[PDB]
Amino acid sequence: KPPSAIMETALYADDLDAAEAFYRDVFGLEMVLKLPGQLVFFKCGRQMLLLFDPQESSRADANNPIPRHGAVGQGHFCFYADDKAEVDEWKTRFEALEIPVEHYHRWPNGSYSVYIRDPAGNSVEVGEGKLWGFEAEN
Amino acid sequence: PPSAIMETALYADDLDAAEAFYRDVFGLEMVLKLPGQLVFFKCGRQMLLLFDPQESSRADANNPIPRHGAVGQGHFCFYADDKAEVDEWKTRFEALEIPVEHYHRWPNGSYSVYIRDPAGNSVEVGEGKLWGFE
Ligand SMILES: [Co+2]
Repeated sequence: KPPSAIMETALYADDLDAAEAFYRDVFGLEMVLKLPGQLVFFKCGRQMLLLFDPQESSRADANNPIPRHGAVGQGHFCFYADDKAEVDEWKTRFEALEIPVEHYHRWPNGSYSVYIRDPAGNSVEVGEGKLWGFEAEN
Repeated sequence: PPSAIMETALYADDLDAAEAFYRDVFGLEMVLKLPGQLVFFKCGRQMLLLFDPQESSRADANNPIPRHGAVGQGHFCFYADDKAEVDEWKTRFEALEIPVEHYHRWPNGSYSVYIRDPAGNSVEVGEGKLWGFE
């Protein structure tokens, strides 16, 4: 029996406030945990989007047994969309916010994706489940 | 808001060692593979994307897809029904002689296990009780 799902996705942002506002507003994500200058954790359906300041998640506290991590550079992750329409709605919401649409892509099977950057430069995508054969929610 | 997260990306220099790991240790189904470039696995309704950071960053060719690539140790977590499932994987890591970096009991009585994939990424397996997911 392999794992049934991915519960947490980690991204790193040196400016946590700019990242906290980006996801809170652009995507309306619920914020669950927040420790100033350290991290901001959002919930998305049954998954968690974890944003860490790479410098702190990297720091070794003697009483914190939690394994350390931290990456440098531009990350990537994709939000799920139910169809081209949801993808289109998101693309429009980005235009309405002055957020550049780095890319809009139609895949061989005819599915779509939209691409943007969060304040840290991470590649944030929105794609319909069709990209990987995930039947619509139902 | 988006109803879910579909893709999670990790980086690794040695893709074959990374593929072996996620395929044999976790039994994830491979969906896409481009030699020396990337390997994508399916996990439930999600996708774990493995990239060679150098190959994702490199200036195009005419790859319209945005560039990315991070160097360092990343992190992500697999979902587990309860403690029994967290424990099964813990036992499985030991059977595979993979060192268990950390076994943790959270304040609400939730459990997680931590190990490292070949690239150094912090790979976790925690129960949904952790964030209140029924
Ligand atoms: Co993509």
